Amino acid sequence: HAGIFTFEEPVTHVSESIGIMEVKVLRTSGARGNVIVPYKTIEGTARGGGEDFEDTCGELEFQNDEIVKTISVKVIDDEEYEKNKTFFLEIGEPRLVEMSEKKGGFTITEEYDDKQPLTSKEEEERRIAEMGRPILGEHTKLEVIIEESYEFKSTVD
Ligand SMILES: [Ca+2]
Ligand SMILES: [Ca+2]
Repeated sequence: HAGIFTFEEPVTHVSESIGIMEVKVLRTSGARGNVIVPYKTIEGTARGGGEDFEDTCGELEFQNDEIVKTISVKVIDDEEYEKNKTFFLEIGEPRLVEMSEKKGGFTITEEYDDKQPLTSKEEEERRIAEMGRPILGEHTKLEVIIEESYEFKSTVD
């Protein structure tokens, strides 16, 4: 295929009394090399910067030897007023660190472009490139509902 990077759960409930929450990411079935998957915390109704939570935007490094992955996010103690709040974890465009030399041939303008994420919506030609790159899996969205300490299994949807 290319890459299958999806969350095991699209919604996760974590306590506000927790330190680090970790979420399981499923790895590509074509793990034959090193692939970088950037991710970021969309604040939403939470506040990053160590305010309400410790926001994170970095890169998950997948390898042939490195299996699975967890996004480790730090939750902070409330600074403003307390509510159950939530932040979205989304991953970006994965890229092969080992850039596959696909022999297309000499072409005009071969620079470091390809900086756009998964965005081939109207541009069909960018799909050619995305086809030779890894992409995401099924559901890439993680709604982390950080529920203030009560008890778990209570917030059932
Ligand atoms: Ca707060
Ligand atoms: Ca709180």
